[PDB]
Amino acid sequence: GSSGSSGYLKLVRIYTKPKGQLPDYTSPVVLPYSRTTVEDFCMKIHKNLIKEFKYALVWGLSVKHNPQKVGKDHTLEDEDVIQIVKKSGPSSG
Repeated sequence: GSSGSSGYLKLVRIYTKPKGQLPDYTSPVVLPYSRTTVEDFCMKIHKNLIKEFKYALVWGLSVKHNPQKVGKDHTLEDEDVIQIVKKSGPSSG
């Protein structure tokens, strides 16, 4: 009944791909299944990343044809690589 204790709470790992650099495969991010989404990861790195986050390139079964452009409403899966890109333009102050 009244849920609350641990149980079917799975954990999915996401391999971030920092532009220019290679995607870390030893220091991935373990996100709670219950909550799995691009907008969910952006937070892990920064609480104001989603503001710059333009799109993400998922690489794996999650998508049929990769790389594939995804938004913040996209669902992340275990053992998946995501390349967080930051908008490119003139920023005032």
